[PDB]
Amino acid sequence: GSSGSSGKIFTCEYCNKVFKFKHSLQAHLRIHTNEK
Ligand SMILES: [Zn+2]
Repeated sequence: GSSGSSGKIFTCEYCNKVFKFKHSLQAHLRIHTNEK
């Protein structure tokens, strides 16, 4: 049996790291950007 699953990915515009789901990237952006 397979060790995991892959498909369409989501890429960080700041460090070029890739993720499997949109919310995984959007939460990673909080190290690169801020909000007030
Ligand atoms: Zn990043």
